[PDB]
Amino acid sequence: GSIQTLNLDITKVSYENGAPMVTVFATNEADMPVIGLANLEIKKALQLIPEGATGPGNSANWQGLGSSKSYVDNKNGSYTFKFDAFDSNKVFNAQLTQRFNVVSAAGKLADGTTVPVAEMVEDFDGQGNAPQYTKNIVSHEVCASCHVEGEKIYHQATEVETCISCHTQEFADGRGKPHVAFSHLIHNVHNANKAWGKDNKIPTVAQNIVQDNCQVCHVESDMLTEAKNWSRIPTMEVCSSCHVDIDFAAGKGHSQQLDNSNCIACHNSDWTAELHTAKTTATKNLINQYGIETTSTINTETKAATISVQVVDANGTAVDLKTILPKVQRLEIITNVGPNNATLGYSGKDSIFAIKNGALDPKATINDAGKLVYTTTKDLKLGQNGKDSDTAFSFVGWSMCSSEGKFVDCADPAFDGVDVTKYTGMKADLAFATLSGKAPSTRHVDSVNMTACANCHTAEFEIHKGKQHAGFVMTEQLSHTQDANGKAIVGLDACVTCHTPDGTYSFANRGALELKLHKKHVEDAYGLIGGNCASCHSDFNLESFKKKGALNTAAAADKTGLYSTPITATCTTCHTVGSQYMVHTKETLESFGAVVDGTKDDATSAAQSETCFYCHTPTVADHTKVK
Ligand code: HEC
Ligand code: HEC
Ligand code: HEC
Ligand code: HEC
Ligand code: HEC
Ligand code: HEC
Ligand code: HEC
Ligand code: HEC
Ligand code: HEC
Ligand code: HEC
Ligand SMILES: [Ca+2]
Ligand SMILES: [Ca+2]
Ligand SMILES: [Ca+2]
Ligand SMILES: [Ca+2]
Ligand SMILES: [Ca+2]
Repeated sequence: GSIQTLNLDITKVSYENGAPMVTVFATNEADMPVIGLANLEIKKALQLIPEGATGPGNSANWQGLGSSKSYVDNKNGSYTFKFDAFDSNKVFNAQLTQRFNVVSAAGKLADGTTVPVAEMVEDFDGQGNAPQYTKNIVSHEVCASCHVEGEKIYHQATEVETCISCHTQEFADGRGKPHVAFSHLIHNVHNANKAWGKDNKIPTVAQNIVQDNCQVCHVESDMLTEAKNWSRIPTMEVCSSCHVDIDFAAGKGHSQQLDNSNCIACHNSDWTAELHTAKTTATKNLINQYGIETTSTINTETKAATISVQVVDANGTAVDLKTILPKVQRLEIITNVGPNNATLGYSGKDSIFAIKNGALDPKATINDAGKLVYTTTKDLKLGQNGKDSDTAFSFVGWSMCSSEGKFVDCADPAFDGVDVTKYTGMKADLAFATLSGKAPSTRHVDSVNMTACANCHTAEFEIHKGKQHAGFVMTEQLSHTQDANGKAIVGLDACVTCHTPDGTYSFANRGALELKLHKKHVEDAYGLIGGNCASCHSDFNLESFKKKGALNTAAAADKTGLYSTPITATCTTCHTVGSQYMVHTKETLESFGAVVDGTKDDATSAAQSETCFYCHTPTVADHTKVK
């Protein structure tokens, strides 16, 4: 017995007896009543002191009225709370909006049915009718873009409204700690200008992900009538969470301000909203000014691929590349072979910077039709490794020089790409070609896609922008299939051009794409992801292992490559053999057909000999499932 989702509604609030009597209705994912909840609670009862009541320009705030774990299970899905000690500070005011924060802890019903955590708030007027005014600024869904939904965020609770209901202005005042008011704390813990906590944690990682982008949490919504408060209510308490060097009382770094009465007179909402979003808006506008459309063909006699790139404008209209060439900062073409199991490796891939800082490489030209044309020079080895190897696949990344939201000429031929404020990575593309002339093979893209990456990195993620690459922006330009609803899938299959079964530049980095995203995020994003495979995966494509060969998993002492059979390679990125994270010894893994950090020849010969999926039946919901 398992409940997938526990829904909670406050269906009745009655003050006929003084202390409100509060009824909660609980249903499962099929809208059936849930009877026997043992850990239901009113975590907080609050009422809303309105905007400006504590002083001109001051925020609305939640005043505390108590809590209750005293309830009767009415045996029909409803539960009725009473308060043994309502409003112990005697501040109740029926003219104020009243809020109740209700939580149900994860656990089991008596019959043993598992029940997940549930949290909610609901607002009322002082007689239990609908409220007359609210403080609805954000909703819990924004946090779930980056923090695993249903798991605690730092501590105490899983939904932001529960945090807000405890981390109130009253709470902070009572502790003498302004910074623990939630509207200060929330920005503090994602911004690196000052540390937080007794251990003085500098939020370097949070800063690098959030980048002070107000729109990842402050989102327009008809559901949230105070959503524009992030620009409409400037206060020293909130604005100082990132602006940590101003002393408004002493007038250092800013004119003296003794209260919040005049902030809005100067910091008008238009300005605050615009200035904090200007650069991401400008960059997004530049990215969407141009596109590219790429084709590739194989010469059947020379077996080389010729890649042709058509620049287009925002409407899809052709743009002769000669007209914008002086502003093209880089354009790179990387070609590998065998999209389901790349065959050329990292050293054997074809790659060129066809353009650098306005200059065409001698190996690339612009034809009379205005297209860039380049022909591969490395041995593509087409058709030498089975049918999949009939297909070459080419990844095109490019960037354009830019300053303050405008494209500009690349005036410096030697510009090294380190200063990312001087250029914009643009929409990348992917082109297939076959030696036979038959339709190309393509890699599966049905298990991970860019929408998941964009939840944390935004859709404008300029992947690898810097000294080494132009920056790959991933979009429907390189989509070649749709999901069951007809939405174009933006895959990461182009990344395999470099993230090959042989690894990347070193054999020691688990560079194969099947390994690399796991390695980076289990090492550096575990606080956000943990074992939550759904953070990237809609499914696992276990059938894809039948198209895989050996995967590079280590470097030998002499720096040559060591390889594993592909399921073992994929699981061991997070489950290192010989570590506390892997119960199977090397010997046992070999008894299941695996090769573990052996030669490419041995791992290749044994690549379809692994018996792991006889026992293991992983799903995204539970990847640990075994028979
Ligand atoms: C992606 C753009 C995020 C959004 C949206 C939210 N959070 Fe966040 N948060 C993010 C990162 C990358 C980090 C650093 C993690 C690390 O391991 O260093 C954080 C950190 C926090 C913290 C600090 C404590 C911690 O768990 O590390 C808190 C308290 C926190 N985040 C809360 C939080 C809330 C309530 C959000 C919705 C309003 C929210 N975050 C959104 C990334 C992102
Ligand atoms: C009361 C029922 C709480 C709930 C709900 C939430 N938090 Fe909390 N938090 C609470 C206390 C008593 C404290 C210690 C405050 C102090 O005096 O130092 C905290 C502290 C934090 C912090 C540390 C802030 C800092 O040191 O600057 C963070 C980052 C934090 N809490 C986050 C947080 C989140 C994200 C919550 C909702 C998921 C949340 N808290 C709820 C009490 C309560
Ligand atoms: C998620 C990690 C956030 C980011 C990024 C930014 N804000 Fe935020 N803000 C967030 C929360 C959860 C809250 C509390 C809402 C509540 O109901 O209490 C806030 C609050 C503010 C406020 C206070 C508004 C008020 O009525 O007093 C302001 C002025 C504000 N936030 C501004 C702001 C700006 C300018 C940001 C980008 C630079 C920004 N926030 C980012 C969550 C997050
Ligand atoms: C962290 C999430 C922030 C919060 C909260 C607030 N601001 Fe901010 N501010 C932040 C950044 C990253 C920047 C630089 C933006 C850029 O692209 O250059 C700013 C900048 C300003 C400025 C202009 C700079 C100056 O020297 O004056 C102003 C006037 C400003 N911010 C005001 C402001 C107000 C009024 C805030 C509370 C509503 C506020 N900031 C919060 C980051 C963050
Ligand atoms: C008019 C007399 C103002 C009053 C009243 C308030 N602010 Fe201000 N502020 C004002 C200016 C002209 C600037 C510089 C703008 C620029 O782009 O250079 C600022 C700056 C700030 C900042 C940013 C600080 C920084 O990043 O260096 C913040 C966060 C800020 N101001 C907040 C703020 C608050 C909270 C106010 C009321 C207490 C307030 N300002 C009043 C002009 C004026
Ligand atoms: C939130 C749960 C994330 C998901 C979903 C994705 N990524 Fe991620 N990524 C995340 C964090 C916290 C970090 C560490 C950042 C730091 O400052 O240490 C990363 C790191 C990367 C990087 C490194 C480059 C960088 O800009 O930091 C890359 C190239 C990267 N992530 C790619 C990526 C891909 C392709 C994703 C979809 C499969 C993806 N990320 C999802 C957080 C999260
Ligand atoms: C060759 C031109 C590459 C392309 C195309 C892609 N990546 Fe890459 N990546 C490349 C190298 C040489 C390295 C360093 C060595 C290593 O294997 O770690 C990387 C690294 C990463 C990482 C690790 C974190 C980091 O260094 O940024 C990640 C998460 C990563 N690469 C992801 C990634 C994605 C999602 C790609 C397609 C959009 C992609 N890379 C393409 C070289 C090349
Ligand atoms: C984003 C940071 C990821 C998280 C979190 C997890 N996985 Fe993943 N996985 C990711 C990528 C980019 C790929 C490569 C896709 C490709 O084209 O090669 C994979 C691949 C797998 C596979 C192979 C089968 C497939 O669907 O392609 C497996 C079996 C797999 N991943 C398992 C897995 C598990 C069990 C995770 C939770 C512990 C998990 N992944 C998280 C990206 C990310
Ligand atoms: C990182 C992206 C992982 C990948 C790839 C795989 N697993 Fe995993 N696994 C991961 C975590 C973070 C955890 C939880 C560890 C904890 O104690 O919290 C697990 C756990 C398991 C388990 C259960 C633990 C045990 O001792 O058996 C199993 C059975 C398991 N994982 C299997 C498994 C398989 C078969 C994988 C390849 C298909 C695989 N995991 C990949 C993280 C990651
Ligand atoms: C049945 C005889 C199995 C075979 C065949 C394979 N595995 Fe297994 N595995 C099995 C069990 C009973 C467990 C423990 C489950 C638990 O919840 O305790 C595991 C565990 C793993 C793990 C997690 C290890 C850990 O977290 O310490 C991994 C990563 C794993 N197994 C991988 C794996 C591989 C790669 C296999 C084929 C070579 C394989 N298993 C086969 C049972 C069985
Ligand atoms: Ca209701
Ligand atoms: Ca909820
Ligand atoms: Ca901080
Ligand atoms: Ca295309
Ligand atoms: Ca077999």
